[PDB]
Amino acid sequence: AITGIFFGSDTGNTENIAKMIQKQLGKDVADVHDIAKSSKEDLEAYDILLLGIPTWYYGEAQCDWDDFFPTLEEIDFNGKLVALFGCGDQEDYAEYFCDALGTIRDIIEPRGATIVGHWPTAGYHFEASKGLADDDHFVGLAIDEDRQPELTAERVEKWVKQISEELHLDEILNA
Amino acid sequence: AITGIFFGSDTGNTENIAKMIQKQLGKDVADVHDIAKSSKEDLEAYDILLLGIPTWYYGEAQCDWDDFFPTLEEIDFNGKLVALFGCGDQEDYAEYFCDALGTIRDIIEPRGATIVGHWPTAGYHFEASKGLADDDHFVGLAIDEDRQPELTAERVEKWVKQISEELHLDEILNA
Ligand SMILES: Cc1cc2nc3c(=O)[nH]c(=O)nc-3n(C[C@H](O)[C@H](O)[C@H](O)COP(=O)(O)O)c2cc1C
Ligand SMILES: Cc1cc2nc3c(=O)[nH]c(=O)nc-3n(C[C@H](O)[C@H](O)[C@H](O)COP(=O)(O)O)c2cc1C
Ligand SMILES: [Ca+2]
Ligand SMILES: [Ca+2]
Ligand SMILES: [Ca+2]
Ligand SMILES: [Ca+2]
Ligand SMILES: [Cl-]
Ligand SMILES: [Cl-]
Ligand code: NA
Ligand code: NA
Ligand code: NA
Ligand code: NA
Repeated sequence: AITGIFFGSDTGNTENIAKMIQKQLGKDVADVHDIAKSSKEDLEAYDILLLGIPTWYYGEAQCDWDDFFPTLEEIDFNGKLVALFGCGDQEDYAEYFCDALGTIRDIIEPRGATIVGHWPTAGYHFEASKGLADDDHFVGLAIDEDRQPELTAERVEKWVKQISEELHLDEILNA
Repeated sequence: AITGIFFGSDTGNTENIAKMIQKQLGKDVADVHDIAKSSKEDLEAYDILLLGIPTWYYGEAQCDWDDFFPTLEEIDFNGKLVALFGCGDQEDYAEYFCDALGTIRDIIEPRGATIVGHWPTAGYHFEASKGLADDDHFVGLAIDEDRQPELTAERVEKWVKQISEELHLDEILNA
């Protein structure tokens, strides 16, 4: 498949988003992988990567992703298209809201990743986040199953539609 | 007092150890501070520091210490003597046992700290630790209240006695 979805998850929320995204892109278009069982080679096997990472323990990367970080740093993302997604709690962790999105961005961006999927901070109620691209945009899709679960369906659909356009899955696959 | 004990604690175990140490050394020899309520100056004020830090979320520094790290990195430890102590769970986190001891050591040692208080790994059963000083010594006192609470009383007493000798408290005060 042209797209490789790699995720990390402790309670299943980001695991579910990864599967919602694949279901929307079609399993023929996207492969789903748990970073916990993944290799450096798995990521290098795709030129379009969708990385899902929730934030835990006050601004930390999900443990499995944290374990993989030294390996991710060895990869060259120059020539690769990457979109980011992850979950967080904007009420209990208002000052660490989806920080991991910025942490992983800090790894793949300097290494060449062409990132697509920036998402507006509008509609969210948080105080601080390391996962911002600019003043009013997260660097990727921020999902909150604890405080705004009612908005997940709508959020995933538009973001997937959005990144398909930015990735041009229309042309790459058939045009 | 000449000795400043700075601890960070989530469930109070490291706080407990900090108080045992102060009590054994005597309040007139050591002060106790919670890192979450301390400033850069609070630490700089001492030439003998005992830093207590438990390891959480798979090898991560206790959240308050983690928040303080940037500040800790801008402290000159040249001329200061330091001892490290902390808690961990060697069974549920055998691959990350007391990793935070190594993490804080990695910050202070390059910044000139003279570390005392290395502790033998004998009697502990874990798979990996970033808190090692060498093959068979942790860089500081490792306490396990979850799996080896029956060893805590003696471990602390012996370690306090050890660093007292290493620090030369018998002389430093009036000899
Ligand atoms: C102990 C704990 C700490 C958390 N820390 C953070 C945090 O620092 N920042 C954040 O945005 N959300 C935080 N969260 C919320 C989680 O990221 C959220 O529940 C998410 O949906 C988990 O995704 P997962 O199932 O993929 O692991 C934390 C959750 C718990 C229970
Ligand atoms: C969810 C969780 C994660 C933990 N992660 C680690 C770890 O990575 N390494 C370790 O040695 N101990 C780990 N522990 C054990 C704690 O460090 C230990 O219980 C310690 O006594 C807590 O000290 P505190 O009370 O000062 O915060 C963890 C405990 C829990 C509940
Ligand atoms: Ca943190
Ligand atoms: Ca609501
Ligand atoms: Ca970790
Ligand atoms: Ca006890
Ligand atoms: Cl992190
Ligand atoms: Cl850390
Ligand atoms: Na694999
Ligand atoms: Na491929
Ligand atoms: Na951190
Ligand atoms: Na880490």
